[PDB]
Amino acid sequence: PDKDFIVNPSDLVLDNKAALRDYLRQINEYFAIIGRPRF
Repeated sequence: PDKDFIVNPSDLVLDNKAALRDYLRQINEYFAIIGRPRF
């Protein structure tokens, strides 16, 4: 077993919730343009 998280952990860790996490990874790269959180 070389890899660790090749978007297919034999379905033994969070069935449906892959992209949902990416949404959080891009959430910041979505508001940074329209107006990154800052005052």
